[PDB]
Amino acid sequence: SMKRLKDLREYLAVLEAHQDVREIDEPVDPHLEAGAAARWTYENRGPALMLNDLTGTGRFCRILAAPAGLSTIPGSPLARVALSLGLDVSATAHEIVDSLAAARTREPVAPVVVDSAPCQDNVLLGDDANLDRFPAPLLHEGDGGPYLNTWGTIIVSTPDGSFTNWAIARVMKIDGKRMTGTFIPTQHLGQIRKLWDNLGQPMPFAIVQGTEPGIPFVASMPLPDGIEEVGFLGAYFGEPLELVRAKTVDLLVPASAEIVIEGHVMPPEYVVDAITYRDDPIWPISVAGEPVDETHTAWGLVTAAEALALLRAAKLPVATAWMPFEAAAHWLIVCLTEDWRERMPGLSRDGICLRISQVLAATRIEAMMTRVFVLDDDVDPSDQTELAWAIATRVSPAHGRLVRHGMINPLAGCYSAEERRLGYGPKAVLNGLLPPMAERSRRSSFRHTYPEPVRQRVIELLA
Amino acid sequence: SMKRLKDLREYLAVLEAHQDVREIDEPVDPHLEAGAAARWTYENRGPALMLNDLTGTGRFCRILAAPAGLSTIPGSPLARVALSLGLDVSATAHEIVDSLAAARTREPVAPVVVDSAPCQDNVLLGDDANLDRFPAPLLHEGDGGPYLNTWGTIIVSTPDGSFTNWAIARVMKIDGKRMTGTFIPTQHLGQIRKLWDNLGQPMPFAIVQGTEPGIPFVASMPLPDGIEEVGFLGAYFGEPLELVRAKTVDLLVPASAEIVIEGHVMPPEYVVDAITYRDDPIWPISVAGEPVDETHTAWGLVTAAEALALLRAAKLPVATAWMPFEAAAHWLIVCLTEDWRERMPGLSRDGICLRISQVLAATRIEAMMTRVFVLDDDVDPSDQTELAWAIATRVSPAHGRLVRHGMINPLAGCYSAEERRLGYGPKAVLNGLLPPMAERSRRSSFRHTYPEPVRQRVIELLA
Amino acid sequence: SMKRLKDLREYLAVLEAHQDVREIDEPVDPHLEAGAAARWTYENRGPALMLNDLTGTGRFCRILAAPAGLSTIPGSPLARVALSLGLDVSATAHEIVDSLAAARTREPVAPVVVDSAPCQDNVLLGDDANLDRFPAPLLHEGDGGPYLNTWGTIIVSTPDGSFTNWAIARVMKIDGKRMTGTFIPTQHLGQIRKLWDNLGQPMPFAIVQGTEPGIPFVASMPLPDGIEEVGFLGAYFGEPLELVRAKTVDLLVPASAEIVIEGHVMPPEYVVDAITYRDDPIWPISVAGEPVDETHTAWGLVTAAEALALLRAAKLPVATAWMPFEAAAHWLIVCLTEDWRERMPGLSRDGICLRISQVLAATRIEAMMTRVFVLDDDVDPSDQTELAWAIATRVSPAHGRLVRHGMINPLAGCYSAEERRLGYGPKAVLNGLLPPMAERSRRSSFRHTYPEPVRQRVIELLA
Amino acid sequence: SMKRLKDLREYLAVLEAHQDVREIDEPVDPHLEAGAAARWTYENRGPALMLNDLTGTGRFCRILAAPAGLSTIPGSPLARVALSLGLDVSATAHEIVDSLAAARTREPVAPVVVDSAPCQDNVLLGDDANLDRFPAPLLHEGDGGPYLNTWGTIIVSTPDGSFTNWAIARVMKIDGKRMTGTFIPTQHLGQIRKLWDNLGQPMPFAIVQGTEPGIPFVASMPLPDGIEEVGFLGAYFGEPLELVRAKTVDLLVPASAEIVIEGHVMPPEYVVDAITYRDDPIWPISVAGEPVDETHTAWGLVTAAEALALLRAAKLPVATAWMPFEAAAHWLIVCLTEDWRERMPGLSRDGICLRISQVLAATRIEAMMTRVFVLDDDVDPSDQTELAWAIATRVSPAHGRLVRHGMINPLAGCYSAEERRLGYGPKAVLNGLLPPMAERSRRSSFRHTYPEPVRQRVIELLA
Ligand SMILES: Cc1cc2nc3c(=O)[nH]c(=O)nc-3n(C[C@H](O)[C@H](O)[C@H](O)COP(=O)(O)O)c2cc1C
Ligand SMILES: Cc1cc2nc3c(=O)[nH]c(=O)nc-3n(C[C@H](O)[C@H](O)[C@H](O)COP(=O)(O)O)c2cc1C
Ligand SMILES: Cc1cc2nc3c(=O)[nH]c(=O)nc-3n(C[C@H](O)[C@H](O)[C@H](O)COP(=O)(O)O)c2cc1C
Ligand SMILES: Cc1cc2nc3c(=O)[nH]c(=O)nc-3n(C[C@H](O)[C@H](O)[C@H](O)COP(=O)(O)O)c2cc1C
Ligand SMILES: [Mn+2]
Ligand SMILES: [Mn+2]
Ligand SMILES: [Mn+2]
Ligand SMILES: [Mn+2]
Repeated sequence: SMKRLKDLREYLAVLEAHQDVREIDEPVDPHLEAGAAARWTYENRGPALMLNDLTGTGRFCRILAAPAGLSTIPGSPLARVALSLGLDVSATAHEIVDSLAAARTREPVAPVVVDSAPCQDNVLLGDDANLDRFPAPLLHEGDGGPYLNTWGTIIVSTPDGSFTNWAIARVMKIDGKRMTGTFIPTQHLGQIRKLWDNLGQPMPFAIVQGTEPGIPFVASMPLPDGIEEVGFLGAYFGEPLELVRAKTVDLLVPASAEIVIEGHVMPPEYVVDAITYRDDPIWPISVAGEPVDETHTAWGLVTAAEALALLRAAKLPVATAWMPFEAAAHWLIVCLTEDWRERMPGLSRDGICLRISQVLAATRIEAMMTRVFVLDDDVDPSDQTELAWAIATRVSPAHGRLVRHGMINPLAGCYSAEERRLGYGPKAVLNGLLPPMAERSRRSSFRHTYPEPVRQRVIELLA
Repeated sequence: SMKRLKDLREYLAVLEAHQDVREIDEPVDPHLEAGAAARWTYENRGPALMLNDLTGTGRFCRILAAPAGLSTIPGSPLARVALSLGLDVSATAHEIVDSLAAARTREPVAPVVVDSAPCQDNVLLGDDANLDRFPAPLLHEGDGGPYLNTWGTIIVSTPDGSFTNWAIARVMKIDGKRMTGTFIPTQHLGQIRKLWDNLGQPMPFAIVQGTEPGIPFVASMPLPDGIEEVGFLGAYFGEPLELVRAKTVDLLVPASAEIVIEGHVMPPEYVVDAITYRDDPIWPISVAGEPVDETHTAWGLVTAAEALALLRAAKLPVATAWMPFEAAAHWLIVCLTEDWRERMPGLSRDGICLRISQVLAATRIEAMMTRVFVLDDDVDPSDQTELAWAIATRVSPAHGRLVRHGMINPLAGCYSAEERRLGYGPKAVLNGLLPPMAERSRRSSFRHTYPEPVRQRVIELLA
Repeated sequence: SMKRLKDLREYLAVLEAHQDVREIDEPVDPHLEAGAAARWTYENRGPALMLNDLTGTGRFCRILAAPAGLSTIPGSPLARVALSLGLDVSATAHEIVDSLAAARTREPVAPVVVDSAPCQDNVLLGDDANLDRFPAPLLHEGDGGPYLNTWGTIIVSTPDGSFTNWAIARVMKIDGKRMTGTFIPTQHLGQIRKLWDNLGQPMPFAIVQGTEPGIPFVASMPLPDGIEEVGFLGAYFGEPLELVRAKTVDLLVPASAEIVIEGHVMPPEYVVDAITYRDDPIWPISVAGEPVDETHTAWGLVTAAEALALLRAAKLPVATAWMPFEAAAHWLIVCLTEDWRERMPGLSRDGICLRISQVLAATRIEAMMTRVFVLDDDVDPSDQTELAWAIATRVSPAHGRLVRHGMINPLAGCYSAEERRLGYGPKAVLNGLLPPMAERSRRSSFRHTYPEPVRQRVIELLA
Repeated sequence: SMKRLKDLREYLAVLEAHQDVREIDEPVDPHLEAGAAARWTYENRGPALMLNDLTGTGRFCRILAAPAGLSTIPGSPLARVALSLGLDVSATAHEIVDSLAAARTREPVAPVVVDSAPCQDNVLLGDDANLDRFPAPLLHEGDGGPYLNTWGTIIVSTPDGSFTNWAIARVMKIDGKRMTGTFIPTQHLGQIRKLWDNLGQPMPFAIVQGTEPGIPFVASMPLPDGIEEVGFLGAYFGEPLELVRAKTVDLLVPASAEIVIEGHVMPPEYVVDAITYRDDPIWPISVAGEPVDETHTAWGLVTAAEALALLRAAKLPVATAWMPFEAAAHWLIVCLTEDWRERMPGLSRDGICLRISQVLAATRIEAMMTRVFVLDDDVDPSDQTELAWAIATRVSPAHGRLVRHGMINPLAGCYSAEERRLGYGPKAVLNGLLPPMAERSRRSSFRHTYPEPVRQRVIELLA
């Protein structure tokens, strides 16, 4: 019973119905103002913004800010994430990660190729395919230049055409025909590029902006080597994604795109050969920084869903997994089922944390996990207060800590300059599991400490 | 320029003007319902409750629930704390702890004795002084009996009459004439009681309920041995507190009280000799449990103010100190001034954390501090999200941790059964200080990453 | 200027000249007595033993116990190791590991094939090739059966015949024609065996006993994948090793052997097809246990030499490396040169320990290192007392510890049952490096604290 | 059945009978040579030295070097300690500490005052009482001046004359009439001196050299406040010590002394008022530095005996305690009895280490213990090799460590400059206890792994 939104226009019409998108008709400068407007929106939990008029390009190309920021919908802060993933506006943190992890146990669904798509209604080729026709937002004061890709998907195939990877990575503008980005060897973009460099040939690419809202979530997901994002998207929604042939390169791109940038990566510079776009195009942006933005609501969230799927595939009794937004995607919380001891009869609390550390260490997400807290499932790790309370009251100030040293996230802040320079530092697994305890010995709150007739009577007097 | 509220009636009239107190006219049972109503209020950030009609005693004695819970006043969650301490309704976490710590550098102000007070308008003596005339609330399902004192102040003097201690401690009802409580040797009540036991004489006492709202905050404050709470209250408000002579014991009690219970502690049982009360008495309660209640807003908060004063008296450059409510008064956050290196030229980051640990370890609050995080003052430790972000991004997963073993808080949850039974366990000091860094290299947010004209322009478009 | 001993007879004639081998003419039972005689010898630093008469087989096959135990030679406890490696009887711990590590920088020297060898003077084929003709020592009370290989070398080749591995592993007797051993996947024997199992063919093998004394040291050495022990032995001694063709299998074996057991490993059982031996054969044994035996003098020592070579190949300024015998080959000591800061200008003490941990973690010896201590080279890590003094006085009781979790040595004792069962546990790197300090501020001894004329004068009065 | 040696002449006659003292008749310079001769002796395990002829004072006053260094007596390295404490020349480490700890459970024995003593055969008063008559040894190149007291005992009484403390502390010569030393407030000399400073009066003192050999051991012992060393010595030997009245001060001094220096400590300088000595006086020295000297054989050893007595007084099942000489008196080893679980039924291994840490932390020796290792009593902590093997194989590389921060030993080397400057740093308790295990699963050696008839048979063949 999924409610898949098929393009960005549908996504925006749903947000508009819930009063969660605002149109700005006054001119906004892509030089710092658009980025500042996005930050204000994330930090104040404002509606997503449609910037209808940008200095330099006017009303030609709109900008969507905070596409998956925290929502204004009352009682539903995850509504943009939930709607993007075809779920109810009020889907909980656990329902979201559980729906993604459930799709990892399903067979991939091959996409379908359509003859035409709105993303090719306007086609710019040759000298007309120039990025100077579109906004070039300078998102933060100290950036090296305009970041053209922050929320769009980069599409590349291996030379044999047997495998296609979709990924979100930052791409900076050099000039009207050229862009650049960093190609990390631990990422699938970098791995695929090394195959094109070995054959001494430019790698064809496509960057798509403003696709259906579910695509950037799966493009940020650290799926295993050899699992295509498009097949996973298909298994997740229970139907094939519709793709259209790119105009100047042998690649298939989402037919739901607002804009398609096509070209080749030279031996690392992206060279633009064609730009295609649908009428009145919308270019979404994501302005990374402190909590809470799409680094947290999309990347950290889909990473938690992948961790949940990997831990369950190792037969661990994991109720849920979550990357708390307030910890800026530095932490993973792993919650065990109440009956984990019945399910894993041979391990102590320390033993199951050792096992979790061993399983996570064998995966491609292990370097991101600066800290993993292992807790009981009477804690909602998406509830900031309950999570902080559980860590303070259940994790020993000294013991129950398992430290591993190895590869680290170079963007994580909790490392010394020497650890960053070596790319070698500590990652911890912290044990916050309790011994077997009665509910009333580990809780003291309205829901957990009073009989149902007493709570009912209080609710009738006060609610 | 203090705005001291002189009794509970004034406090309640101020909360009523800000729509932060609600009257419940339907009957409420002191058997679990009153406690459940208090928990619902804390956990939902509801108005303080005036329970006007209690099963068993009717409308005789009202109950005030959540006297200093988080406020409903828009943008002012600490308003009940701020008003209780004579400050503006919108006083910040830092203004509150700074006002308390500033009073620790001032000379005590002796109280004044008045001939009469509303708290003695009604006097019950002999067989009439029976607690069965007042509500006996069973605050939580598993409690040993009714907790008569949770927010009132216990008053005792040393045998020589040279020193008087005011403290909040829990007192349980045994029957109509007798109550009990635990007398901890590390607390001033217990220390004073041991002096009365050495002379083989019953210790006279008084318990006051519903005094002016500033008294329970100073009665929860862990002031040094030999500093009277009444003298500190006087220095804090800049004027003498008015006291009245108790009717059957040689003690002075706050003239602002709603109820006064007088008696002697026998060799530990409290025996009631007299009960005095003002017309239409109000008996406030505090229902301890998970965050956020007065364990956090009063006890942890005044403990943070005492830590701030002790650290500043040791000439440490401490900007602020705070006990985060979400960590259930298990954690202390110490924020250093931006120029701490200029103020302490001979210490590294590790060195200043060593010094903080050494100073705190010599004080009477050291056993409460399961964790102390040392951070820079660009972090507001009362902001849940910014605090969690600073810890995740600035505290190493492995290093910068100073562990001390010793006396522990027996109520803290993060200890093993063996550590609790021995009263011996770990307490940590964690270093989250940064090396010297430019604002734009340690922050990425609206306020810190954009020029003032860009922010102004965004505020005019969106706010 | 090597002094290579070409067979076991030469090795024994050299030990006899230094009164470091004793002949036992009384009968000794291979059932526990031979093993007990070996343990007494290791633990009392006795001469190596030649057991001339064994219960069951008489004077047919002699047994050599403690072949490389600590020596009785005055002032030369490492003499058996030094002589085995072609060095002077008085070669120091550092000269030994440095000579082995220097050979890792040299090109391999291919062996030479000889037409005949003393190891084939007697040939047993078919039903005559029966292990019941030779001693079957039960080395420890609780062993599963007789350990036939403890100091001999197992020789196997890959199916293509392109690579030959020589290794010491324990082999237990089942009966007269069959033996067994554990084939670990991290070891080259196990890796080569998996290639024979994939082709569905029995793996040919040879076990050689009593070769020239340098071979078991290189057969215990954890050389990288693809480096043949025979080529390394050749580079080490500066000349080709002489090999002879095995009688029933297509393998080349050391011509210096006392006994050659040939056969095939079935899908894990070793099946004996031929036994060849020189007149009056000697079967050496190694009886593993507490310090000090060949587990320590050979395996831990050659592992320290390989660590020294790997650290120097990563351009680290390592003066020496050593596995202290008293720590039962659980610890590695890494000593940095006095001018390491001049050689590595960009790292602090913590930084260089991080780098050492990172380099060691990428090697095949990392799981053996339960602890690595990083020290200055004013400490001789082969001097028990000076080493214990340096650790106690230079390693912080709390900080300077880098913990990594991963694969562990299943035979190491410092792990819990859960860590052993998972094969996952902690390994530490401890920083004992000093800040820049004058000799007289870090030492207080005869050699370091008195002027040369004062020491000379004292030596003339006392020595 | 004690064999108490009543003076230094008897001690030296016993060492001479065991060929453990050597006379040097050639002249030796007290400027560095005597100290260098002492260091050579400790480090080479040489006989104690009698320096019969010193440059500057000739044959007047002899010097005894290495009075309690490791002995040359075959198989009896602790013989100087054992003889000093009235025990058999072959008394083990455990017999020594057990004999000292047993005396802590006995009532003190008051001394007896004798009318005359050999230490007053020669009396120097007034201007004749000049230290320039005796050697002034410069013990190490960088010392501030000559150390006149290194092995003698400082005697002081409280102003009321109710308590007398005997202690070894270093005393440096200023000139012929004046000396100086540091008066630490945690030591009994410093505490007693503060009482004399409060009354504004010079503290009378006496320094005795060359007393009976048991006195410097008890003078180095950190006995509790209010326990006199003389009473303990009396309880230890089972008889009263004989004291003689000092000539110019109201103090009692050992009648067995070689030299007595009397005077007053001025407001810290020692001023000499009288020197008394027996014919042909001997002035013993102790030259502190690296292991092994009297810092280790006396101070660390008697500290281990006091720890054993304190742990047993807290009803802990401690088999033995020892301060390993190789760890330079930085470490304490605590060995529990094999049946400790039967004796302490309610604690886990971690629990008993917590308890040991808690008990030790309440004592006056806690700051000296940089590390405490808790082990089973199948380990002899005085056996260097077995101790290193037990720590390497039984202490986890990561867990089982209890860190406490507090007062530290300013002379300990394992602290940073900031920890030393603050006098605040880490002290650890490490858990090396095993779970219940069969002897053959935790040992592998001659004594533990072979049946008694097999060992007997091997001993008859080899010993
Ligand atoms: C807003 C946003 C921006 C991102 N930017 C980057 C980036 O510049 N580089 C990068 O390596 N990963 C970035 N990621 C994370 C990757 O998309 C993620 O690691 C993904 O799994 C990569 O695809 P792959 O698993 O096929 O290699 C970003 C994610 C989000 C949501
Ligand atoms: C709601 C509330 C209840 C409290 N209950 C107790 C209690 O039962 N026992 C206790 O020792 N401290 C309790 N405290 C903390 C003490 O009031 C606090 O330690 C105070 O400083 C004690 O007074 P003293 O410093 O004069 O010893 C409570 C505090 C609050 C705010
Ligand atoms: C006395 C002795 C016995 C040994 N027994 C074993 C054994 O049974 N199994 C094992 O894996 N390694 C054992 N080793 C260690 C291996 O020989 C060593 O890991 C060697 O490097 C293996 O050869 P490879 O590096 O070619 O895999 C022993 C070493 C010595 C000196
Ligand atoms: C060779 C030697 C020299 C010593 N020198 C000193 C010293 O200079 N200062 C000191 O405080 N303790 C020194 N000690 C240790 C003290 O004697 C020891 O702490 C003793 O218990 C002090 O006496 P008290 O317990 O009565 O205070 C020395 C011990 C020995 C054996
Ligand atoms: Mn991918
Ligand atoms: Mn008080
Ligand atoms: Mn090999
Ligand atoms: Mn004393």
